[PDB]
Amino acid sequence: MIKPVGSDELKPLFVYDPEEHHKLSHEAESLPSVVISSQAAGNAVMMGAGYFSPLQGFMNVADAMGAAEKMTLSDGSFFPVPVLCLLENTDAIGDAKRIALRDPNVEGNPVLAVMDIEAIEEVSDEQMAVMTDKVYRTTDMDHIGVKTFNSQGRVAVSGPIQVLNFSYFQADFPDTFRTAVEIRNEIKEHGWSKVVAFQTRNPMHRAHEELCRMAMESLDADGVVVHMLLGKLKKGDIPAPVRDAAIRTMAEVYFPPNTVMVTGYGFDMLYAGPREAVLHAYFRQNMGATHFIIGRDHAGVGDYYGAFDAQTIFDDEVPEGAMEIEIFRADHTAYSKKLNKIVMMRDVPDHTKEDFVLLSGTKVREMLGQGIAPPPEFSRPEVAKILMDYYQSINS
Amino acid sequence: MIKPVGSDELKPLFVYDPEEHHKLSHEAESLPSVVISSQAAGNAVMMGAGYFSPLQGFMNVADAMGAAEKMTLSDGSFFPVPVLCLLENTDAIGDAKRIALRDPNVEGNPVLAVMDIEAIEEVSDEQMAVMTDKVYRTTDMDHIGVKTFNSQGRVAVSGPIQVLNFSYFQADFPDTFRTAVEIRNEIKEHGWSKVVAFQTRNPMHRAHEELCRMAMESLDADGVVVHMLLGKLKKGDIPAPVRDAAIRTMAEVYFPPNTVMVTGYGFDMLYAGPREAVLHAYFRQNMGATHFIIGRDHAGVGDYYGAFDAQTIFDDEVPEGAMEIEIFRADHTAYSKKLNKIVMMRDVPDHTKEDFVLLSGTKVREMLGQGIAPPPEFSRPEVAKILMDYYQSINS
Ligand SMILES: [Br-]
Ligand SMILES: [Br-]
Ligand SMILES: [Br-]
Ligand SMILES: [Br-]
Ligand SMILES: [Br-]
Ligand SMILES: [Br-]
Ligand SMILES: [Br-]
Ligand SMILES: [Br-]
Ligand SMILES: [Br-]
Ligand SMILES: [Br-]
Ligand SMILES: [Br-]
Ligand SMILES: [Br-]
Ligand SMILES: [Br-]
Ligand SMILES: [Br-]
Ligand SMILES: [Br-]
Ligand SMILES: [Br-]
Repeated sequence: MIKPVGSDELKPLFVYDPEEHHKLSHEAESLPSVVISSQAAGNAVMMGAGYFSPLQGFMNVADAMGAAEKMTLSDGSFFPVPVLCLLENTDAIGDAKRIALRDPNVEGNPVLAVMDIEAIEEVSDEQMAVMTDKVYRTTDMDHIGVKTFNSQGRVAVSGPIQVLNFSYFQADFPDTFRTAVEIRNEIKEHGWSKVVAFQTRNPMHRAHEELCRMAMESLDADGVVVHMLLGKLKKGDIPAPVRDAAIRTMAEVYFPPNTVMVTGYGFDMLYAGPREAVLHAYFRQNMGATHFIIGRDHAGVGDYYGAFDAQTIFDDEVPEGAMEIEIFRADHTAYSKKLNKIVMMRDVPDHTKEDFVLLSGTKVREMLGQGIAPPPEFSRPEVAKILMDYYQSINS
Repeated sequence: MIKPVGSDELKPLFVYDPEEHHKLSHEAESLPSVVISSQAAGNAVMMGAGYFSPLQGFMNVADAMGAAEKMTLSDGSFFPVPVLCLLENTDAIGDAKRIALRDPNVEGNPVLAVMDIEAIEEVSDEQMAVMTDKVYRTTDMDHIGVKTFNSQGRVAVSGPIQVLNFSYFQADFPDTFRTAVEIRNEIKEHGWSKVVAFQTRNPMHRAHEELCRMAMESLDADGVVVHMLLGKLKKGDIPAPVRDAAIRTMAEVYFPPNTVMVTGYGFDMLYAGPREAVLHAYFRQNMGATHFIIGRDHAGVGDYYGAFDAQTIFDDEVPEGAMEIEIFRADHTAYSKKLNKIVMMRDVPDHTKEDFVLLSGTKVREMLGQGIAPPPEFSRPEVAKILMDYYQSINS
């Protein structure tokens, strides 16, 4: 199968041996502890699940600066963004060098990981500014990711960690959450070799369903892994049970036998656009995908990034040979009146404007919300049923 | 796909809606609570995961007696064994009717479920005796399952429950544990229709590998679900990481593409032989299997059960039309010298004794433990490597 990034085998930090796991959980409860930031917690879950292989724990400032400035760590390995554990201070742990990291996102603040501290460093303004500007391509505090990065304090605690659980990401979504280790196992169980990954948080209307099918056909891929970013419900969001059902129904009814897996992972989105797209490729390679779809304004927010910047970063900023996964560059889809099917407009240079009909995901959901079925070119009835059954229970 | 037992859709008791899940977890921490038995905890996990669908919670004595005497509940539905929550007393909860059930198997005794108590009953000796004799077919306290059943107290607390997590079964085995809901989803993702399930706790040597392949061929099944019983490590047991690796390697190297899923579930084994075999068929139907393998002395212990009693119970004790799943009746395998392959001896009535070569799973493991490779007819090198690499790390 495709190799992991930077090693031959994945190096997850979750304690898979049950005896050692119980031992550590027991020791952890007696250790000095600190509640880390939601960002640091998601970083730990990704390392515990194998997504950030082969990282062994939280980076010191030299490695974080290297990831930010050159996507290169102090050992010369490739990694695209800093993976830090920033705190306001170290009051909570004083001089202890072995501590428990507690989860800010689960009531009671349970232990999430055990850490051996190798250094405690104060990040300077200059350094924080380089890490912010290089990753987010702006230092504007109105960019939510920039604000989040800069609202955790300046004390960087670095060293190796062992992870005890996958926070609320597995607890709340037991059927969807997967480690990179298990997605590789499932890809093999399916007998797939080339596999294209697609990230989504929204239910998939026909447009993204067709994008996945087009990419699978043009790449001659054996299957698609829909890899949902799992997280806390925000105002206006569609509840996961509904979103999950909508995507599973699309897979079950419209995809050929043995071509789609529906899964999820836990991390806090950076909204960093291009650099986050490189991170997305990195952990999709670790989970076993040979190809990853990146469309317009991938992982973006606001007006900070150019439409195709998250594709071109792979041509002009990612070091040569960094990864083995390939990018499938997507673009807007539409119904072609000439071909009577959904296409990416860029793939049919002979068409005219009047030859296409477009309906955005946003407009589709707006109609669904009013109990109106969009045209079949844009909405599958079985999927629409699920979403309208939901919307009518709250919009009536 | 095959329907669930007793309903058209599964009715798991896990709280899948995250908002309601957080609400209940929060309420639970303020409720009067009690640490239930390991048996009651496993019963709750099975109900939370959909395996015991459509049960809505713990049975009262009338339903438990009906399951024991006639595999039939007070509403006429089929269920083969009592699903009780027995306590020594109700001191811990007094007169509260809404309580939290805490887990005896996770340090700290975290909340596992919330329960609305509908009745509290004292089970009489006569009733305990009928439930023991009918399920275990012995009242001998030297039968470990009989002892366990009779060592939880006599106060039966009944009523509906909502389940908050899957105990240590998911926490310790995040990649293997599955709910019945997700195994159905994965079976569909694989595009399988007929599916044969096989339970094991031991790594699978060539004998059981070949049994699964024979059953898949004779049933024209699309795939096999290896469904491991997950649990705490006991003296002499092979650690799960090793066992899991041995089985995944067998699947990856020796099974055809897209024909095997490796999964697990959490429950405490009853060692009830025949009646437990009926329970195994019940929850395998709920997870989506159309066929379940039952070999000699399935789920037995000691000398309590006849070799094929766990097969014949389906002919003479299980009510007509109870379930839709079918049983694949297995028997001893051996290498046939005449056919130069592994066969079930019962399938080739023309052979003589000298025509077979047998090597038990126990003898295979004994050799592996000494660093000796059994013959290829009994041991796959890649699987043996995994097990010998393990044994040499502890037997040298
Ligand atoms: Br690996
Ligand atoms: Br944060
Ligand atoms: Br889920
Ligand atoms: Br290939
Ligand atoms: Br997304
Ligand atoms: Br949600
Ligand atoms: Br796009
Ligand atoms: Br839709
Ligand atoms: Br169902
Ligand atoms: Br027990
Ligand atoms: Br696991
Ligand atoms: Br069929
Ligand atoms: Br077993
Ligand atoms: Br173990
Ligand atoms: Br057998
Ligand atoms: Br073996």
